[PDB]
Amino acid sequence: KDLRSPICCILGHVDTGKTKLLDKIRQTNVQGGEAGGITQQIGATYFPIDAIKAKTKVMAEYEKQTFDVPGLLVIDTSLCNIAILVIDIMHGLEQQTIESIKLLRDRKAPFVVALNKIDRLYDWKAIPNNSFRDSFAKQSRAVQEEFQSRYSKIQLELAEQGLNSELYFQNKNMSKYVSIVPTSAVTGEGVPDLLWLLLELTQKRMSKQLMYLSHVEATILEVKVVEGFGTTIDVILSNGYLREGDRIVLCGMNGPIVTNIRALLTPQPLRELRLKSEYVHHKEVKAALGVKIAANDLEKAVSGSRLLVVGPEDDEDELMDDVMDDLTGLLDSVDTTGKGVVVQASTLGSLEALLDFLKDMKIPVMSIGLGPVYKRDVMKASTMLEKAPEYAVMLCFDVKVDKEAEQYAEQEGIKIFNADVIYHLFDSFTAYQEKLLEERRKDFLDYAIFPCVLQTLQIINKRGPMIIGVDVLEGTLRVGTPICAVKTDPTTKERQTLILGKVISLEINHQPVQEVKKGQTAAGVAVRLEDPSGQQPIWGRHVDENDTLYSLVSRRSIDTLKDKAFRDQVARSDWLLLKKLKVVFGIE
Repeated sequence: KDLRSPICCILGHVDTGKTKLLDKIRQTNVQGGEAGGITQQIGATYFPIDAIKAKTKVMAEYEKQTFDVPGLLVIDTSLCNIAILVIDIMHGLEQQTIESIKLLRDRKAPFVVALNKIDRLYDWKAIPNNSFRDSFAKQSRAVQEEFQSRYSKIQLELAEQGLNSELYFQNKNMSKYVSIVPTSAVTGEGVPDLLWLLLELTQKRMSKQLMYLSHVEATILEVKVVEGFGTTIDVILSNGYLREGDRIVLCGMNGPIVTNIRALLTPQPLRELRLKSEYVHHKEVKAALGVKIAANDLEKAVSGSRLLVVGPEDDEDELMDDVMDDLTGLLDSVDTTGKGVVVQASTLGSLEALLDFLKDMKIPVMSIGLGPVYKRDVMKASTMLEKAPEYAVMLCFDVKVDKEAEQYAEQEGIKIFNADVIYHLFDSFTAYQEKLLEERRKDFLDYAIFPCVLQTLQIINKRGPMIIGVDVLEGTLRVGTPICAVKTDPTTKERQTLILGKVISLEINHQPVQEVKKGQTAAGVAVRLEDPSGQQPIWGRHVDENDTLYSLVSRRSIDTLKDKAFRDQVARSDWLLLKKLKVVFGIE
């Protein structure tokens, strides 16, 4: 079959040696020879299949060699056919590695582990650019022992993340279990193994996805101003052809963009000057490669967008909506019932990450946007100055705030969070959010109410103190929880809350307990109530066995649960139950 080059994406923190590794992978030098024609493309490194043959020849000692693809495309960092996750063998799994994993697990992206820094093993004797198994067999038992120890431990850490993993040459299910390749960015050892392994995971196992199509599949990786071309887009082309003159369609920061390709540019191999970039122009390019596109009207292009070519039979305005679906999807996250915070980002990826980060922090999003922040955008935020000032906030990632807009912001006191790095923004905002919750909380007697719904099985003591036997229908019942009924006053047709009091104590089979959840018991729970402020409703007269009871929850009580010390212990079911109780209590 006719296949294009597999696209590989490499992830890791700088500290793992990730960038050193990539640079080692690129170099021309190998054992007795040179790897020829490795080219820097736009936002990617291209390895022609012959360069790959040269870099993996040493692998002929351990494996059958086949070459069914034209080459291999690597992106530094699902458009990726395969991801390479670099882990430091001397550190093991760290927090960021855990995050990259969940990310890959969520997106169903296949990946391999590069177990980097084996040169740091004590007494390691390097053979430059060798295969792993060859150098390894030449090492002392001490070196071998240290490797086994640190490797076996990382294997267990990966198992903790729900990943079954194995050294690649011992992997009995390469399509399921994660293959581990030991490497060294310093010596080049294991690089032949990694490249070999990437072919073995793509050529046949993913050939269907590598089948060269005529239909254009392209993705904008970066939006960049270039001397002489104005604003260009760096794209990865994964299927089809791009040609000068092609009418392209992409997502912009103010709706779809239609234009025509003016130039198709790749780096000039040998530049006369170090600060004057220039490019080879091409009439056409074939998947798969990284290529820069020049064209009018790209000034508002957004990184992360798909790029489509309007064909003969294709409708233009139809394809314009198609490319807006990715953002449209992200719009589904915004608050429909009123408003929350304003979010602005540089790319579709960074926006999705911010939304997701705000989602699990349970912070509502009023509005979303891409690119530079203007007066208009901060003016959207000013509509929260009256309602909830806690959300008179903008969360910006990697975007310029206009001078006018910045000046308006402190004129009206709107908080602007902005960062070039995702984590600093994430942390600095979580920092500010953690200040606000400490300030506000000291206003009511009980901080954080957990949600529950209760069915009264029997009244145990009518009053002084009211003690009720119940069945926990939903959620979790706790000591300190204020319990109530909700009943409609016939005279006014108004729904009223009838507070019975706060749980002093809980007993199951006459043995005390600190909390009871749905399913814990089937014997009933005796609930001892402390009187409330003002008159306790009278059993029979005001409240009886046919009334469903609820944790009394409030806007305030809900915000409190969004503190770090509660957020982790609130099951998903309890958040869902809280949403229902809002309707019971009339909380917007």
